[PDB]
Amino acid sequence: AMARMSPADKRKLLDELRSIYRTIVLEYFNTDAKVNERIDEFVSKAFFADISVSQVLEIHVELMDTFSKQLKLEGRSEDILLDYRLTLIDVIAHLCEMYRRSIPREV
Amino acid sequence: AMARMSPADKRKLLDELRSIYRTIVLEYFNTDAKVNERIDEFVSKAFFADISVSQVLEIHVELMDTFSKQLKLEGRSEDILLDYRLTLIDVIAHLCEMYRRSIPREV
Repeated sequence: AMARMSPADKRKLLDELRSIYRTIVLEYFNTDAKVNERIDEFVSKAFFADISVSQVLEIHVELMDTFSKQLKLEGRSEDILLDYRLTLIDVIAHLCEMYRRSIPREV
Repeated sequence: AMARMSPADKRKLLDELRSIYRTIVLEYFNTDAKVNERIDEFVSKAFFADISVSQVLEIHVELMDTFSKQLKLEGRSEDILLDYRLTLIDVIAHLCEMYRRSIPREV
């Protein structure tokens, strides 16, 4: 009746990436956490949801923004959050690595 | 006689990327500079030289390192160099965007 599809679905798709991504930064420096499986869902959803690199960039900005408010409460040193840039670059670099592997030389 | 091929060639290939990349950060915030043509050579060489994202990351580190010594002499505020992270993420994000376009749905 009120069929509300719209790009919102993709948004929800991003929301998950947000939580999933969050798990990466959370388990990125983990010891035995299966981030790969985590990164896979991210790399897969991004590739699955025909997502653009810019999208992840924003989720990063938003995430980095979120963690910013966190560190403040953690009375730590955004230094950790200041190093997350590597993760962001690593995340996109990861899914991108998958793009390359999906190239069957069209020649 | 002394045929010295070795991966050095790829290194030279990187050296160029270094200068080309350098032009990006130089013309990135340009006004009418044809960075696209510049970014194209980079995105093309990287894709051409079957280069990995990590490689560009290092060239970035090295470059960001180089510019670091520069700013010091420029008596400015590494702030500019501190914003180059966007370029690095943009550079790889650019070539990666090309990877995606090179995907003829294998399905």
